[PDB]
Amino acid sequence: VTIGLAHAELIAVVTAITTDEPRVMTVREGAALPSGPFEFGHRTLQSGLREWIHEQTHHPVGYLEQLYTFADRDRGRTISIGYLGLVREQEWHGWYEYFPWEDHRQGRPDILDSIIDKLRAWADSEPDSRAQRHLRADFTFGLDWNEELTLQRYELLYEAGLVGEAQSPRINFGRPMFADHRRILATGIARLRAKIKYRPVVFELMADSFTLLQLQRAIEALAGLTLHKQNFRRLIEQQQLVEETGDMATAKLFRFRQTVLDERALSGTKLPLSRN
Amino acid sequence: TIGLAHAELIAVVTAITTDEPRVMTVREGAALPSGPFEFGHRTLQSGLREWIHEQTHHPVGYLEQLYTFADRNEILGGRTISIGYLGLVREQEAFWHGWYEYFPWEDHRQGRPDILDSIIDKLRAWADSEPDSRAQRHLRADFTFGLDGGGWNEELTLQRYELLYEAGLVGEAQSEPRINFGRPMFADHRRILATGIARLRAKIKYRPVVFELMADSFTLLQLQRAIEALAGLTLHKQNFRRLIEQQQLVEETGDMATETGGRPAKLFRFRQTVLDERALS
Repeated sequence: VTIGLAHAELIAVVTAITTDEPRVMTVREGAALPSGPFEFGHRTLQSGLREWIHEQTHHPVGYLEQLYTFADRDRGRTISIGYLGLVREQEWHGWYEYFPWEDHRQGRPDILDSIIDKLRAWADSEPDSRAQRHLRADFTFGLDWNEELTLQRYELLYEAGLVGEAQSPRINFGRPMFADHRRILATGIARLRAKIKYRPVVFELMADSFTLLQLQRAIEALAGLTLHKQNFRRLIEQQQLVEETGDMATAKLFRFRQTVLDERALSGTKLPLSRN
Repeated sequence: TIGLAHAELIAVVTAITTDEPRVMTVREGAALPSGPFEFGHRTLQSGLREWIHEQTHHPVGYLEQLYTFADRNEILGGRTISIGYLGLVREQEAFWHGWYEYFPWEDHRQGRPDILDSIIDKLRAWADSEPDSRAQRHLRADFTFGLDGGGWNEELTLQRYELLYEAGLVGEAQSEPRINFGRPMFADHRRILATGIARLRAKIKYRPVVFELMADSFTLLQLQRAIEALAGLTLHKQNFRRLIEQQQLVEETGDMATETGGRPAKLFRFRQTVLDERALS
C-alpha cells in the first residue's frame, strides 16, 4: 500500500472591529495570517490552530468555525484549512488594506474603475471565452453589487492575473499576502457577510452593552455597505437576538440574549451552513 | 517531516427517487465513493470527480465542499483527514440507498420515529454514568435531539451523530458492549453523510435551489414532496409556496400535467437566472 502525503496547514482568520473598521489578526508585519502545520500532538484541527494563534499573537480567541479547505496553486502539495473567529481586541491590520475594492460604505471606490477596465481587457483577449468571462465579471464585480461574493471576486482577479499572487507583467490590487492567505481571508470575509445578512450573531465582536446604532455601524463595517437604518432594526427584532439592558447611553443600551450565547456553546466548529 | 497528512476525498451525491432521498454508495451500500488526494489532482474537487467516475461512472453536476475532519498511529508518517463534498443529481441506471436507512431518526415526515425512544434512553444512561459530566451531557442531549422545549431542529444532523458517537451508540464508535442505531458505514462515512444532510437542509430552509434534483419540468406538489424528503419534515403548504414565489425561483412552463387521480396541475421549471447564478458562482 502506497500512501500519498501532503503538507497540512491550519490558518486563522480572527476578526475584530475597532473604530468601526474590521481588523484581522496578522503576523510578519501584516504579510500573513497566523498559521502552522497540523501535527501529531494536536488533538483536533481547532486545538492545533489555537496553539499557533497563542504562540504567534498571545491574543485570546473565543469560538472558532472552520471555513474552507484549499489545495495549493503552486507550479509537494499543500492543503490549507482555514478557521474564522470573532474577538474584541485586547492590550492588527484592516480587511480593506488587503481588499480595498470590498468597502462600499462611501459609494463604489474609484479603484474599481481600474479593476473593471483591466478585467474587461482580459475578457476581450480570447474571443471564444469572451462572453462567459464578461458574464462572470459582470456578476461578481458589481452588477451590469453583492457583498457576499468576496471569494468569487478574488478568484476572478486571480484568474485574470490582477493580483500579485497570480505572478503573471505583474498587476496587483490591494496588499498581497504570503502564499494564498489572501484567498483564506476572502473566504472568512464572505462567510461573515453571509452570517450577518440573515442572523448577525456577533456578540463576540461587541462589548456586553451597545446601542442599536453601534450594532448597525459594526455590521456595516463587516458588510462594506450602508444599511437602511429601519430595515436593520426590524431585522434585529425579527431574529430575537438582543434585549435592552434598562440603562441608557448618550439612546438605549442592548445586549445579546443568553439563549443566543448558549446555542453557540453547543454547536461546535461545523455550523449548519447555508452555502459556500 | 512535521505537518504531513493524508487526505481522503469523500462524495455525498444525493438524488430523490420515489419521494425518498437517496445517496450514491459503493460496495453495496457500505461506503460512500471516496479516494485519496493525489499529486496530479489540480484541485481537491477535481480529484474527487476522478474517483466518482472510476467507482460509479454516474454523471455528476455541481459539487460544494462540506467540511474537513481529522482522525481521532505514527507509522503512517502523518495524520489522516477527510474532505467531504455534496452533489445533487438525478438517479440513473453505483448502488443507491436511502438516507434514512443510515439515519432513521432523522425522518419525522410521519411523526417522531419510535427508534428515538431507545436512542434517548441509551443517551440518558450515558449522560448519568459520570456525575462530573452529567449536567453538560444532558444539555447537549436535550439541544441536539430537541428535548429542550425549542423542538426538533432538522439541521443538527451532524451534532446528533457526533453525540451518539461520543456516547458509543453507533457501531463506528466500537463501545465496550456494542450498541448501534441505523445502518453503519465504512470508516467515518456516516459522519460525512450527516454533514451533507445538514448542509442540504440548511439550504432548502433558506432558498430551495434544487433544480439538479428535479426533472426539467415539475409540479408544485412534486417540488414540495422533494423538499419534505430532504428535510424529513412535512411542509406548511402555503408558507412553502409563499417562499418560492418571494424568492422568484420558478416559473410556469405553459404545459400541464395530470396527477394520478386525474387532477390537472401546472408544470413549473426553475428560472434560467437561478441556473445562471449557480453557474457563475
